[PDB]
Amino acid sequence: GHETAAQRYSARLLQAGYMADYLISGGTGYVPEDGLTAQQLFASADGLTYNDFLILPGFIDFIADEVDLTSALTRKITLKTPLISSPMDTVTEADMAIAMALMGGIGFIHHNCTPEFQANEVRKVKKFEQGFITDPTLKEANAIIARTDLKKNRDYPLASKDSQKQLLCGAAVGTREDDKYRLDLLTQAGVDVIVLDSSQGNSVYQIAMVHYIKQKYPHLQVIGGNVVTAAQAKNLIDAGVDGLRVGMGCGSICITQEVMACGRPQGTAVYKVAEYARRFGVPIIADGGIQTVGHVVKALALGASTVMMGSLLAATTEAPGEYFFSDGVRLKKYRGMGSLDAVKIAQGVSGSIQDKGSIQKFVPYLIAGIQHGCQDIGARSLSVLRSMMYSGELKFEKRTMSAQIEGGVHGLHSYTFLPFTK
Amino acid sequence: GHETAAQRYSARLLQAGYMADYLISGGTGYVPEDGLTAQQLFASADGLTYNDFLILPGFIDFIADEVDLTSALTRKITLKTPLISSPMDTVTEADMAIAMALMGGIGFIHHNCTPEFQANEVRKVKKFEQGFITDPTLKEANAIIARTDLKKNRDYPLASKDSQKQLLCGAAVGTREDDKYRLDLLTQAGVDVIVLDSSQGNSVYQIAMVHYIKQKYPHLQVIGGNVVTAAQAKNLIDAGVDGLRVGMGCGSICITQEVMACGRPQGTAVYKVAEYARRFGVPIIADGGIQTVGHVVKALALGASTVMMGSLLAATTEAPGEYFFSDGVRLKKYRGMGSLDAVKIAQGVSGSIQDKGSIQKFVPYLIAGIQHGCQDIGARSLSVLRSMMYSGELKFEKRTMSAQIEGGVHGLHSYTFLPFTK
Amino acid sequence: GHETAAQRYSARLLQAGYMADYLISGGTGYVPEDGLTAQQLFASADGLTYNDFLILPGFIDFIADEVDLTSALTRKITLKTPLISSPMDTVTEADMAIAMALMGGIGFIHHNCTPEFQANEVRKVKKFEQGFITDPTLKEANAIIARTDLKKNRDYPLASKDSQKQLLCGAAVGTREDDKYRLDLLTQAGVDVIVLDSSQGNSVYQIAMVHYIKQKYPHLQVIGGNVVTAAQAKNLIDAGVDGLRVGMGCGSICITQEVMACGRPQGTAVYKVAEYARRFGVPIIADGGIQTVGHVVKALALGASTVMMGSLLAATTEAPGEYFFSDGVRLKKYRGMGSLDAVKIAQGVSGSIQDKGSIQKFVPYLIAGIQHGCQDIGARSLSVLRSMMYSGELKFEKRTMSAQIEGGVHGLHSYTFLPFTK
Ligand SMILES: NC(=O)c1ccc[n+]([C@@H]2O[C@H](COP(=O)([O-])OP(=O)(O)OC[C@H]3O[C@@H](n4cnc5c(N)ncnc54)[C@H](O)[C@@H]3O)[C@@H](O)[C@H]2O)c1
Ligand SMILES: NC(=O)c1ccc[n+]([C@@H]2O[C@H](COP(=O)([O-])OP(=O)(O)OC[C@H]3O[C@@H](n4cnc5c(N)ncnc54)[C@H](O)[C@@H]3O)[C@@H](O)[C@H]2O)c1
Ligand SMILES: NC(=O)c1ccc[n+]([C@@H]2O[C@H](COP(=O)([O-])OP(=O)(O)OC[C@H]3O[C@@H](n4cnc5c(N)ncnc54)[C@H](O)[C@@H]3O)[C@@H](O)[C@H]2O)c1
Ligand SMILES: Nc1nc2c(ncn2[C@@H]2O[C@H](COP(=O)(O)OP(=O)(O)OP(=O)(O)O)[C@@H](O)[C@H]2O)c(=O)[nH]1
Ligand SMILES: Nc1nc2c(ncn2[C@@H]2O[C@H](COP(=O)(O)OP(=O)(O)OP(=O)(O)O)[C@@H](O)[C@H]2O)c(=O)[nH]1
Ligand SMILES: Nc1nc2c(ncn2[C@@H]2O[C@H](COP(=O)(O)OP(=O)(O)OP(=O)(O)O)[C@@H](O)[C@H]2O)c(=O)[nH]1
Ligand SMILES: Nc1nc2c(ncn2[C@@H]2O[C@H](COP(=O)(O)OP(=O)(O)OP(=O)(O)O)[C@@H](O)[C@H]2O)c(=O)[nH]1
Ligand SMILES: Nc1nc2c(ncn2[C@@H]2O[C@H](COP(=O)(O)OP(=O)(O)OP(=O)(O)O)[C@@H](O)[C@H]2O)c(=O)[nH]1
Ligand SMILES: Nc1nc2c(ncn2[C@@H]2O[C@H](COP(=O)(O)OP(=O)(O)OP(=O)(O)O)[C@@H](O)[C@H]2O)c(=O)[nH]1
Ligand SMILES: O=c1[nH]cnc2c1ncn2[C@@H]1O[C@H](COP(=O)(O)O)[C@@H](O)[C@H]1O
Ligand SMILES: O=c1[nH]cnc2c1ncn2[C@@H]1O[C@H](COP(=O)(O)O)[C@@H](O)[C@H]1O
Ligand SMILES: O=c1[nH]cnc2c1ncn2[C@@H]1O[C@H](COP(=O)(O)O)[C@@H](O)[C@H]1O
Repeated sequence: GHETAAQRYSARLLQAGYMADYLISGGTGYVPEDGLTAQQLFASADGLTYNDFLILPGFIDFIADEVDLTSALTRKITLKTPLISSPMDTVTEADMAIAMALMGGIGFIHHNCTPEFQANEVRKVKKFEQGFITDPTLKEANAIIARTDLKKNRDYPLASKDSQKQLLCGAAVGTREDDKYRLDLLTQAGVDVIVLDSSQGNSVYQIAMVHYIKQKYPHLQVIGGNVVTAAQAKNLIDAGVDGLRVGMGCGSICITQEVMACGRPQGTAVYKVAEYARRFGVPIIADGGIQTVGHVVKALALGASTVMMGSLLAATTEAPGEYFFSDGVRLKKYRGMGSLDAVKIAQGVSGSIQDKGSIQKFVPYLIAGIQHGCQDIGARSLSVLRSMMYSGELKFEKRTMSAQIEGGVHGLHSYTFLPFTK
Repeated sequence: GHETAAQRYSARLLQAGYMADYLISGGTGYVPEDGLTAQQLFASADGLTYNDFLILPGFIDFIADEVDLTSALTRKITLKTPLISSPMDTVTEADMAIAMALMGGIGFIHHNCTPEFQANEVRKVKKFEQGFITDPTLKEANAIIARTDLKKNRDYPLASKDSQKQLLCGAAVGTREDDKYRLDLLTQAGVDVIVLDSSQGNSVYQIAMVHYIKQKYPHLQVIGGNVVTAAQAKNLIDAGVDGLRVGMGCGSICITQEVMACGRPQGTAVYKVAEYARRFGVPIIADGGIQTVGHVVKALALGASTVMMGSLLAATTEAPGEYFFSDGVRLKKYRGMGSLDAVKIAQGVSGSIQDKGSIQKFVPYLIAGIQHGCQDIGARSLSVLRSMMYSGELKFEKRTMSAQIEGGVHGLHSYTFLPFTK
Repeated sequence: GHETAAQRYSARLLQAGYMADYLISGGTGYVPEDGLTAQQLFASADGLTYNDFLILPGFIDFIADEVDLTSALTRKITLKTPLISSPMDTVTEADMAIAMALMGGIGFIHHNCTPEFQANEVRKVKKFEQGFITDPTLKEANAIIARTDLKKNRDYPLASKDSQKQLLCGAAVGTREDDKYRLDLLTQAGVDVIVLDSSQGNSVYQIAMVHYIKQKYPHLQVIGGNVVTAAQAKNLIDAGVDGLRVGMGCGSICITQEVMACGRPQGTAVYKVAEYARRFGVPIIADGGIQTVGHVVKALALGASTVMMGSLLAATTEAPGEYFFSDGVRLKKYRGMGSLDAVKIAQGVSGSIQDKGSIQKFVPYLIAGIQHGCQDIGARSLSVLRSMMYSGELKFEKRTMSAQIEGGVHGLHSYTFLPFTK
């Protein structure tokens, strides 16, 4: 079980020079109560997003580099990094999925393509790094073996690998009858995990699909389609999903709230669905609305096990399509899967995003920002962070609008922002 | 009464393979409580508009195309679509009224014109589609009969018709003595329903008019002029109106709040007047402030039986007047009936709206968006939607300002929005 | 720090036969929230006594006999039992003080007597069990040594002893100038600890006395005379007391509330003064209003380190004075120190109490009742109990009057109560 700020502070005073105190409170230790708990924070029933609150700083007794980012993707899959690339056709094909797996996250390949194309993109990921090449003890390396996989293994210390030392790959499927043929090809191609990709996952079509998959492929991991209430999470956990995607109407390319009136503010949705799903041991993906490393840290602190990004990974070099320069700045398209670009009504807008270079120079920046966020909180790992949140030890503070203005840049005439140097 | 999400989910699990549970709860089923009810939502006494809240998603066991939109306009008139065109001189004359009646709603012809002109515009609507042409068993189709009316029937399966197979038409009148002569001509022209068109309907002039109409034309339907409180709704329901228009100071061309200090935020007004009016079996029109299909779904979920649009139908081809290209885009004028364009003080601003093409290519888009909004809620019809709201099954969530920013488009460089493809 | 119910339950499931769960919550474990915390309980600002609330049951993974009752009397004195006999002339002289010291608590000898008499009663306690009799390695047991003290050791394994193997004794003094000579005699007699014994301890007279004692006898332990607010506790902790007595106007012989309007309900007083005093490492004595072993457990759970009894120890055989049979039942007198039996106004009533036999057959009953109360809470010690209270793990429930009626004996015709059999 996790150690409280007072316990750590006492052990560190005790390692050094600088009875009734133990007998009185028995190692709980007086700390002045300040801020709110997640429970109090969300009792008000305002609709909070990530911008509406702050996390209060804690006690530091470690450096940032030693923060453990190990996360559950599902009941059975673990990642060394909490980051996931979204199953969108402007975000995740084999190159993005390979890159995310190498940096210790995972990518879900999109399904706005033919079944044979998606299965080939999955096979490209599973082929990229190899133990024994059986279709040309594994300790014999230092069927075929090649030193290039030892170089990959050296160069990428966090890489998400299966038992055969191949990269992990996810894929999307819908809830239509012809998705049964996709899933046959994807399970032949060696896919590790599935997302069912509904905008609203609490449906007979999705529940029938979850029961069909758990019957035909009982070793396959399945993640529930998008939910934002505990009542939706109940029926998918009772259908036997191994994880959930959380978020509806948030996400930068989205218009579903203004078209359909359904959705939820993403902070409350992540907190409420995670606080329900933990009772059954089910991990949460927080999906959409992630603009900054502070949104990743907030999503994780509210109980998300992993964070899924669309826009923040769009216009990296590994994202699908090509750059086009049109506005006098280097731009790549980013479309939304319910745009009419991707009666039928649009659920999303098709747009464009400025260039960010490679995933491999940008994900270690998100990792470093998550570690430094966890260090100022006093969390030695992400499991310790969620543990402190559920126990009340972690404190929160609501923001007014003037407070959010004050949390940005003020009356400078001009400024330059450089986020990271190397 | 309607069936609950747990009842529907249980029947669906029961149609298939996948005792104490029934004996304990009597089939109610456990659903984790999440969100607010309309009652809790409006207990806070903040002034909520449609932008200030969301509807939480439900349980889906049907496709969107089978959502029933049948609505009550008054105690005795039913429409197959909840949409009404507003009685403004830049919105509703015979062409708009014909188009709305044909797509399954109704139009109220404006009164900023002579009594003889308004009666001629009403007669143009009542003539457009005919059964027995008596002024050149009806199943004789397959005293004159024309096949063009059979074609009209074939092409418009939701047309709002009277017993004689003619389109429904509404008209406006004021509460002056000379409005008694208008109403003689309009009832000779065959008008089906009246609106009394006040800014503030709770007046002796209006109550005297409602009593005069119900005395002279006892078969005529009358809709009360604008109200925003239950105390105003009481005196008009007691005078014997068959419906109410709800909204004061909202509506895109309006300035009444800044000029007069009177009004109400339209969400609260629709909820509070509809909650009162249902006790007497009186339908509500939600009038003004409708910018999106999500505003229509929200207005209907709060208890409105029908929704009346000005701006959203302005600059369609059937809207009065001509296009004029002035700002480098095709524009039509949209004036507000208390603008000085239409001491005398302005209640509204005269302005301009961009072209949208025909009502007949734009109303099936609003219908499709209402159906998809009701599908994500779990409502098989609009009646079921309002039933779930009054019974607490439907849940709501308030939005902060950062939450409404998150419900729009985020840090895209640029975006294109196409609302519908066909 | 203490281990939580979820942590203990998980280790006990783990010792036996009957991953994402650890990665999600960091071992905190889901437990459904129920009841109130001490903080919430006292936020209401009602005046709660011990009868107004209950402690909610926890998780058991130990037997009662292994509950540790070790307690702090002051910053430097520890007792193996949390029970103290009150400094009243119908309760504590040498025989009661010897008996309490032998069963593992302590007695404070009363000051309603000459200084020489009080010093002789203190000397009688310090003489009773001896190590080296120097006024006729100590491992020499197996300058005089007697086997009777070895037998005393054998028979009383919880006796409160000093370094010289003598029983601990406390004494009372007032805050008058003539108490300076009294305290010189008590420190010659070998007293271990002092109580300053006031109705209202927050006075210049008591603060001047605390400063005088800490100057002249810097190794002597001093407990501050009675307080019921954090503002009173501040000035005595700042004067340098080593403990506080908490309670004003409670206590069975008391009338101070009806005479003076001052006091506090004893539950709130114990909670609020203990919550303040823990910030400085100062133990609390809960003083008066103890009628049942459940009052002792409640006082200790609210943050009291020890509990002081008057009435519950009155009319034991070791209590001062002689028995009488005036009402057919066997009785002793029990007087209150501000009664006029003990213009001047009474603060207390002089009365009578029924016989209970010896301290040595009645204190092991209070010990067994405290252990069984801590077992149902799931507290392995009193330190762990207070730790669970300050950390929110321990839950409370308020009682209505009908609830208190239901917590007693109901519609029986008659009943017999035997509290303990051996
Ligand atoms: N998370 C969001 O906020 C959000 C919102 C809108 C769209 N999207 C994305 O856009 C894409 C499309 O989402 P979607 O929800 O429109 O796809 P969808 O296929 O789940 O839903 C489209 C329609 O088809 C229906 N449907 C689904 N399976 C069916 C079946 N077997 N039989 C009959 N009807 C069936 C649905 O109920 C719905 O009316 C996905 O990539 C999704 O992630 C996401
Ligand atoms: N819903 C709104 O928020 C809103 C606000 C302002 C105007 N409007 C619209 O503008 C138009 C004008 O509305 P209006 O209310 O100003 O017109 P109105 O003629 O009803 O009211 C104008 C004034 O005349 C008075 N009046 C009405 N009947 C009278 C009678 N018989 N004898 C004496 N005085 C009488 C009214 O009390 C008011 O002082 C309408 O189309 C209306 O729908 C709407
Ligand atoms: N805890 C209670 O609820 C409570 C209430 C009343 C009495 N008592 C008990 O009864 C006994 C008497 O208590 P008490 O408070 O009346 O005794 P006390 O001597 O402390 O107070 C009596 C009066 O003398 C004053 N006084 C004290 N020291 C003084 C000094 N040096 N110079 C001048 N004035 C001084 C006090 O302020 C008060 O007015 C004690 O045993 C006490 O514990 C307890
Ligand atoms: N040789 C080989 N490599 C494979 C195959 N499938 C996957 N790989 C991967 O290909 C990667 C590249 O290895 P290299 O050492 O660069 O192979 P190479 O030098 O290009 O081999 P040549 O094609 O013979 O020139 C390794 O990480 C292998 O795991 C396969 O069928 N054959
Ligand atoms: N042939 C081959 N050997 C590998 C590969 N990955 C790891 N190994 C070897 O198998 C052993 C695995 O230990 P690690 O490399 O520490 O852990 P890992 O999880 O397998 O891989 P990394 O996450 O890349 O460190 C080492 O001897 C590796 O060199 C791979 O892709 N191909
Ligand atoms: N013929 C006729 N049609 C009417 C009259 N009043 C309304 N209508 C409508 O006119 C519509 C058009 O019918 P068409 O078949 O196009 O009539 P048409 O071919 O223009 O008739 P002609 O004028 O003889 O050329 C039908 O939907 C009728 O309901 C009327 O007095 N006479
Ligand atoms: N001459 C004529 N016959 C009609 C008209 N509308 C309906 N009918 C006929 O009268 C019957 C009505 O059929 P329906 O279409 O099912 O009922 P409806 O609601 O009036 O019309 P729809 O909206 O088209 O469904 C049918 O026998 C039609 O042929 C009309 O406008 N003109
Ligand atoms: N011998 C002795 N024992 C003392 C003295 N003060 C206290 N005691 C206690 O008295 C007890 C000794 O009891 P006994 O051995 O029976 O001595 P006694 O009570 O004097 O009985 P007799 O010797 O028979 O008169 C021990 O517990 C001592 O601690 C003292 O001055 N002398
Ligand atoms: N002569 C004498 N020896 C004692 C006395 N009390 C303890 N001792 C001795 O000193 C040691 C105390 O051991 P313990 O009995 O375990 O601990 P304690 O706190 O002193 O006393 P207990 O409560 O009996 O445990 C032992 O070696 C005893 O023999 C006493 O009262 N008189
Ligand atoms: O058309 C759409 N409408 C609504 N949400 C979408 C659509 N397409 C994708 N999404 C969601 O948007 C998320 C990306 O959000 P972003 O990272 O903030 O840009 C994805 O992971 C999907 O869950
Ligand atoms: O001059 C005016 N001032 C205030 N409200 C008006 C005026 N003229 C019309 N309205 C209202 O505005 C509604 C249209 O609102 P809109 O659809 O949001 O533009 C109409 O249906 C009337 O109820
Ligand atoms: O005369 C008095 N008036 C008020 N309180 C008293 C008086 N004498 C003693 N006390 C307090 O009463 C406590 C005993 O309470 P009891 O055990 O409930 O009877 C003592 O420990 C004192 O703190």
